[PDB]
Amino acid sequence: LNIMKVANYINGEFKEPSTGAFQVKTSPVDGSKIAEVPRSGREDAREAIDSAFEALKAWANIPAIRRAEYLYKMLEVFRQMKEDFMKILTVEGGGTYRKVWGEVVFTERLIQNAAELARHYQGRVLQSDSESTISVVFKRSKGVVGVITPWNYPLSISMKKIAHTLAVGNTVVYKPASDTPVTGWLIAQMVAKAGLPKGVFNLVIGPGPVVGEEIVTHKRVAHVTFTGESSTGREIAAKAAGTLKTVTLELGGSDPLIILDDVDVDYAARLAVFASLFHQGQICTSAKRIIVHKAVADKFIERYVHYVKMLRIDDPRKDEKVDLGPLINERQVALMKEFVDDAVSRGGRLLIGGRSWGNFFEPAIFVDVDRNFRIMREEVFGPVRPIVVVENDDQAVEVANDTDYGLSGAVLTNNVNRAFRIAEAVESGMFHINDVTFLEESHVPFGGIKASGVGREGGEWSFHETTYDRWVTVTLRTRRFPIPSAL
Amino acid sequence: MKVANYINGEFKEPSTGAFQVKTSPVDGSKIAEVPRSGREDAREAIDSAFEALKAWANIPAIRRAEYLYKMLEVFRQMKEDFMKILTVEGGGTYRKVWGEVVFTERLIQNAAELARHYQGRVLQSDSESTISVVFKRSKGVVGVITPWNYPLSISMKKIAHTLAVGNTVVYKPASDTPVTGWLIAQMVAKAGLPKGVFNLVIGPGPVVGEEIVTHKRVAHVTFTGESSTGREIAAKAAGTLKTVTLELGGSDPLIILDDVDVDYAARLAVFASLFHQGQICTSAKRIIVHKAVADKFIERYVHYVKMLRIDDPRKDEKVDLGPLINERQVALMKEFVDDAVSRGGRLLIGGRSWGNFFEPAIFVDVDRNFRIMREEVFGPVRPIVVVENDDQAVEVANDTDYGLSGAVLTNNVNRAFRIAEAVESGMFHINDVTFLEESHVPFGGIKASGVGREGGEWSFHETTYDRWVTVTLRTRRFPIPSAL
Amino acid sequence: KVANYINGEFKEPSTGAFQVKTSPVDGSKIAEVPRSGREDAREAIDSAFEALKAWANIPAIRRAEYLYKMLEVFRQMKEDFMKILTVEGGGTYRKVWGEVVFTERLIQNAAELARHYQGRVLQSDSESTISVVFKRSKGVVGVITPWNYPLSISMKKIAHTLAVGNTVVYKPASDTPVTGWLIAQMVAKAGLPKGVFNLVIGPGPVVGEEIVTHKRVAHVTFTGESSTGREIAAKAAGTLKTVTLELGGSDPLIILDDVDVDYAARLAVFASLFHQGQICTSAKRIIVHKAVADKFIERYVHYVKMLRIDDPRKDEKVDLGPLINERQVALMKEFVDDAVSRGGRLLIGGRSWGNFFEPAIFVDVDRNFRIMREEVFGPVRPIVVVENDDQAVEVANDTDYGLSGAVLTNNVNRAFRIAEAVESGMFHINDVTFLEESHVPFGGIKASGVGREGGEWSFHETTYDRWVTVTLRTRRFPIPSAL
Amino acid sequence: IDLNIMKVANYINGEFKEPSTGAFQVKTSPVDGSKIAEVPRSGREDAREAIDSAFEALKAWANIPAIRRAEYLYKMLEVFRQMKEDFMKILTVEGGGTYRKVWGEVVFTERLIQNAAELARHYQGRVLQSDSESTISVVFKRSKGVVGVITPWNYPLSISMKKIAHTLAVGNTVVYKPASDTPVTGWLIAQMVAKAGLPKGVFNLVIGPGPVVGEEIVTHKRVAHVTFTGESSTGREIAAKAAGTLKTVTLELGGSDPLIILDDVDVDYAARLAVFASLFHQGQICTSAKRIIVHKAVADKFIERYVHYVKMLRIDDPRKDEKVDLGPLINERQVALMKEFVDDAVSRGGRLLIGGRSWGNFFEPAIFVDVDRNFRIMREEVFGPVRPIVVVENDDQAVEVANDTDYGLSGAVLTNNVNRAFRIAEAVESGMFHINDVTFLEESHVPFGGIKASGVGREGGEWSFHETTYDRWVTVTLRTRRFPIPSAL
Repeated sequence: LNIMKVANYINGEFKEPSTGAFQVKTSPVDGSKIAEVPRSGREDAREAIDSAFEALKAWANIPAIRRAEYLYKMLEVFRQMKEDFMKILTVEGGGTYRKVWGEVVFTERLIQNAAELARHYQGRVLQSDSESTISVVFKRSKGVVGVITPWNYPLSISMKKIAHTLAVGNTVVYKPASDTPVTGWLIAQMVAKAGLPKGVFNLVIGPGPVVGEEIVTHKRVAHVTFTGESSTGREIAAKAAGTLKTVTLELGGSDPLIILDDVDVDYAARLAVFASLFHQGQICTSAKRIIVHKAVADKFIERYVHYVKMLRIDDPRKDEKVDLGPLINERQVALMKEFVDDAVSRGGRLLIGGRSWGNFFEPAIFVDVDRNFRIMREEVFGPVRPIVVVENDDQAVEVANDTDYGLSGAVLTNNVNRAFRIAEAVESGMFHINDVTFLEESHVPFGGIKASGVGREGGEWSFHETTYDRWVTVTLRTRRFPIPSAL
Repeated sequence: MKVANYINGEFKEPSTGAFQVKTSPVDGSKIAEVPRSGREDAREAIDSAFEALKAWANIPAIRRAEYLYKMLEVFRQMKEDFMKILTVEGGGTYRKVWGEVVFTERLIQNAAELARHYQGRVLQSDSESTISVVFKRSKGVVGVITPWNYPLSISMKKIAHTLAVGNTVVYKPASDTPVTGWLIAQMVAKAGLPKGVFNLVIGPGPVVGEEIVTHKRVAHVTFTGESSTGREIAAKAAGTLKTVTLELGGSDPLIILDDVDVDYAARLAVFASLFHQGQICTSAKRIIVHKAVADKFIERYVHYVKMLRIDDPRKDEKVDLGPLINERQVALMKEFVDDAVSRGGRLLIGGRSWGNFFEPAIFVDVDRNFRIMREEVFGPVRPIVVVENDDQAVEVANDTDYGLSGAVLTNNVNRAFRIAEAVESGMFHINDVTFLEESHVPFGGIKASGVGREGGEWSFHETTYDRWVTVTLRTRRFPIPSAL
Repeated sequence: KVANYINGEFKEPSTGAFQVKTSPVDGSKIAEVPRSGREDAREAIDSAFEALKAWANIPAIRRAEYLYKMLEVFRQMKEDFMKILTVEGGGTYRKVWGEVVFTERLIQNAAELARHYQGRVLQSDSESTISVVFKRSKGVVGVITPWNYPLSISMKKIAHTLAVGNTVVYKPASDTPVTGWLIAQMVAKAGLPKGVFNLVIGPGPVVGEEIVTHKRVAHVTFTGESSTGREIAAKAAGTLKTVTLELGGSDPLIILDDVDVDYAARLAVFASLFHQGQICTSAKRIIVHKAVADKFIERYVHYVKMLRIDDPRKDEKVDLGPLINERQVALMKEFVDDAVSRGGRLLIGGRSWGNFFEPAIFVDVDRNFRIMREEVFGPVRPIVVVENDDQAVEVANDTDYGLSGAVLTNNVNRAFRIAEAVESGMFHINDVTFLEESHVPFGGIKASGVGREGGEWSFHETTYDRWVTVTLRTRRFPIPSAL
Repeated sequence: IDLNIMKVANYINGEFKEPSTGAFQVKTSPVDGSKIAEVPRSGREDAREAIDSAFEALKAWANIPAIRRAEYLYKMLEVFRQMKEDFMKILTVEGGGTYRKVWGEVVFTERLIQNAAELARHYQGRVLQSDSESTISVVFKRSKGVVGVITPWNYPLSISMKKIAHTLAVGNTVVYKPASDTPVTGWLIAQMVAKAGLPKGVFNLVIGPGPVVGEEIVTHKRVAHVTFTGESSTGREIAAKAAGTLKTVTLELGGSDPLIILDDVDVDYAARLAVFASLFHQGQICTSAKRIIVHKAVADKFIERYVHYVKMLRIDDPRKDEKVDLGPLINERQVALMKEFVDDAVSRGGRLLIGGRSWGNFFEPAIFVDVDRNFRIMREEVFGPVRPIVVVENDDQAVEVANDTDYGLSGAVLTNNVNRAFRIAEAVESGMFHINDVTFLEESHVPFGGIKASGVGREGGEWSFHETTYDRWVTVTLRTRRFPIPSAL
């Protein structure tokens, strides 16, 4: 960064936006300058899309093993760049050492996963109901894929989409979140060093409503995979319809963490603190609504607050043991203030926390909450967390399902019957028994239901999203036809 | 004859009592009075499906299979009734509606056969002491919106497979084929499916359809119809983040190379391009012949076209072609003929029309600017284009916004596979018709022809979702608070 | 008077030899049945072989149709099958009802799946190459079955094997020939092409051995004793035919201290003693946590005492019929004799008269008891007390067998840890050891056999994969190098 | 490396060591009989020690996450890439392979190891629909246990590594006994595994006689599965011996593959393809084109071109340079057998078009026409460079000759006609089949294997996993119910 300018990566070349316009990226930690970055426009997006389109047929037609080879090369370059990624995830994104280390380790597994699976994505040989007929189904890549990503886990979320989409023979136009441009540029550095053919991967840094919208509305883009807010997702889905492009949407969550009366209460509290407050609660599968059985509610709350008190908030560059960094910007702090203020004025009891300074915001924990609190009705993408007390499992489920979202969820209990009945009844795309709500592996179907979006990503589920089935037959006998009937 | 909605286990009038009269495309005679439903009727059906959903989804698959096998039994008793309505309401010939009914029987059976066998996955976990599996869950209430050309088989493919995996259904048939829809509801009623699991609402697309597409308790919409309609449904669906399956028609190429049995190729081409008056999404709509056999192919093709018998499809079992579905279709076919003549096309045969009947109009001296090369021609007007080699055949084949199916006729294994690979379509057939279709294969298109696949387990993929579930068997330490 | 079914014709053995089958209930005559020999077996095999190409080559939908026809016929024949399963096999009403219901589902399951068995389209590592994998039927399949559940076991094998385009030579157990003949009646009425299914009734060492050793038989699927299975496996090697072997079990039922003890006892009694314990997946070794052992044993014996043993023909509520023959009674006495001599405590049972046997329950057993070391295919059951979960698993696995198994507990961690640790082909949490569905992989590990049967798993056993490629470009070859 | 810093030893429980008895044999080159190395002559004790070492390593290897095992295999891949030249040198001098043959085997071996690593994490079970209420029903995949791996001498590296890598990937442990004519290749494999640091006992190498070490592996009660490639007779004996403990087997037993050539081909190309397919590695390939079947309309021109290219083949010391076409057969016993085949064909009236001479272990390709079905070279697997050409009148005839064999491994047809290609493919009785390519096409992840006398099972990628794992049905029942006994209740 001290020797290179941040730039777009289009058709194998690093370069400025056509207008030359730029923005200054600052750190959420202390407001210091990180870099000037492109402020691209529609012409830049169009150039990337055309580059991706022109590269597509050669990239889709080579054998899978050759695409796997490029991905293994990418993996090798990533391993060399780990420290650079960690550094930027911390200073640009505000992530602690432990968070960004976790993100980089997972990203390494994601890239490897995509490389591993490329050669093995199979179609099907079918039984034909007709005689003398061969009937099979091939897998084909969709084409040019737009990749639009958020700021909270910008590396791992970007690379899950990019690596798997590339593995099955799509080409890519990537637009990172405006708050995390340097992470996207480092990804382009990685891809360039790995030597992928020009145009196969393109980076365009610029405003969502401009560059993103051009990607979503362009006729040469076949598919858009998007992670962000539910409202943005709805807009993208609607704009995508104009050219009938398919979409993958992961739109956040208000995941329930349900704690029953038979748990190890102290472990439950330790687990709950991690699940609800890691990365300052800025995780789509954060445990955003904690739901506790009344028989252990008092000890659980005391214990949860006890460990929350221990959380160390600081400049995440200071050392490896900082627990929480800042939120990404001042808008998030203002929003978390609204959440706290709304809860207090509604009669909610603030057990602990509530202070903020600059972009830093302390955990703010509430009890005595009801369903009309904003922190029960909206995704709270920050460290404000309600605890709800319930009398039985039926109530646990009612509260857990009383949300527009449906991403993940978890139950803690040692009873196999209660665990399975609750897992079945909770309306979520993912569910975890005796673990955190944000469990994620590189090759499992990650995604939600209801307002949390559509589709699944991870391993072959990513492949399902960015390929199509192609039924092909061969008929080995001639036959007579019904018209003209006179014959 | 009076026809009604079927909502929550009950046949009933629309809540406004409004009705309208349906006439035969064959002679204009009255057929039935059918509902003109409104949004309130749609909402009632939707609420009934929603209320029925939990009970229907949570019984074992084998029970839903049992209901589908019942439906199969009832359908078998209603075959002749379905055939008559498909002919008098839809204009189909005996041979056509017989085929549709036989295929429909297979579709219902296929859905029943597969219900118990739709599997999730057990995964390898990257973590110790973790069980990691993926369940299949039904999406919920599914809207089913269908066209008029093959109103029975298209409807039942969607309805039977959607029900099989534990979805409930709100069904709105095309306005030109309401009685077929009503008969479907009769069959379901007699199979005794629980109230609200299946609902029929007959009404205008822009009113009843739009309510289905925009309602927040509908989880998915599967649609077959025009690409323009599909695009608008997709846009409306976005508001509540419901998913869609869209089959939006085609302009399929039929490619004929120089090594064929030319007479056979002509016979095959006539059937593929003009069955059901070409009113088929996978009709062979653009015929592409190699120069070396073109003259002989064209002569033979027109020869067999000339032999086609056009008549009242009620008359006997050997009528080849019936009428088009309405006068709007006839007017559109005239636009296509008008455009082709004005651009220098040579009208080898056909073009005569009377009432809703139309004699297949065949053109040569065609180029890429003709409307019949640029648009889906959902009727009996067909271009034959001559190409000099396989590269050109492929160039012409792909020079379309559509991408549903396609076919190549040749005995050469290399040319067959190379062409199949290069043609941009969701489906492709070597040495057969463009409209090949089986009950359990992935049917659907690319480009403007739509999104998703239907048929057997592919239908299940469309109307279920994956649900990752884990069990962790060991406790561990967490990274925050670090002071711990 | 029953007969063979060979190449579409019901006929008597070549020799005309026959023998008289009697009821295990009272020794009365049931029927005269064939005593077939080698040449009868060879005739059946040749018929199946000649029918094979035409049967394998029709579209799957045609075979499904025949199976749906067989389902129709079976539905009409339910009462006949139930009658014969009771009087020939000694089964109670409730047992043979269960068997007939499951058999209906088995036939249906095979018909449902016939059209849907898929191969794979692969990615090629080479340019211009199409690479796919087809499924092909193995060919003529020998089916050799036991006497305990002669209908459902036979029909699971027969229906699924037919579905994917194999032809069948079927030799039922000598103690249950009439059931096999009724199966042949059903297939004849369903009108399957001649030679596609064949029945030969005769002695295992004669008819069975010819099936197992014949050139034109491609596969044998066998259910019976481990010793017989080992013999069949050895004989099969001569012609390189594949086998499926289901060889019984000594399944553990593990009961932990957090259960509903009364419910566990009720479950245990059903699991361990239904059909007089003559089930491959019977709960044959009951393993109970010390904290609930006293109460469990008390309630278990209480329910055992309530079992009504009688002529199974009398009415629909007889709990237990007789064992299949005198040999079984004699073996059960050997098991009782050994347990007593080693210090076992006989809590109840042991009485026997004719082929009837009152369930003998032992405590104070150790690992050297024959009823802990061998499959006890009858109503003699040990209960073992353990101090903790590690010991429960140790005892559960201390067996040559590995078919099924079960744990009763409400603790999710304990249930899963034990499920993982027990060495068996199948396992069930909070249910009986002998759970079985038509479409699940049924089979064991260790001495319990090889392969899996049920739905598509049956299809895997009696088909093979066939890799086919098409190469669409020419290339240069490395020899001769000078070229 | 140097054949004379070579000692060759067993590899058991993480250590390289001598056989229990100290017994050894001398491995000589087929090229000139030169000494390559003293190698172990192990006995049953060494086999038992290896088996006990694998058994004791099993639980910890099977229980770690698949990703751990994949990591070990990726490490093996890294080490293999460093040893490529060493493997090529030993395949040539020990096995008689030409440069081009051993380069191909080493390239394929690299892909095989990588393939096994790639697939480890992705072998899935199934979640099922239960017919019962309140029941969860799933199927897990579990490794079989200790796996015996017994291999041949013709492609000793790639065949061994296909078996070893995939078997290790899904959590089995391995006892490996290489062919006695290719021990140094097996030792280099153990060196690779050792340098990759796999846990002790997970992989073991025992070098010794098949009827001693091999039979102990096949009969031992703690061995769960044997995967074997060799002669059909050996295979039959192994299958019989394995029955004693009910262990399962994978058997790839050779072939007599048909190469069918129709009248519409490019005849010159068909001849070039046929030469490569029928004679590469001196025809010592299980999927060699061993019976050439040609349509009478192109038979004369095909035979002339085929014999022309055969005559062009350069036979020489494979160590000489990179463009040698054919090396020696593996030993003098193979030359003697090929001589029997030639003599039997001459004596029966066969027309010897070219070749049939031999010197040392080098055998000159012998091509016959005017044969019939009673010729040994039509009735037996001819694992060497003696090849019959049969002329047929039509496709029905082509298929009848192609199927007139006890074997059924692979097959190929050359034609540009799609109907003839597909009809012939469907009709030929083989486990594998290739339209317009060589009979011995092989990829790392496809199901390789035969039918009839050619064996049982499939190896390659997920198909190797199917062979060395079992399905395990597990249920959870979430409701109590009433039971039918005691009925009084």
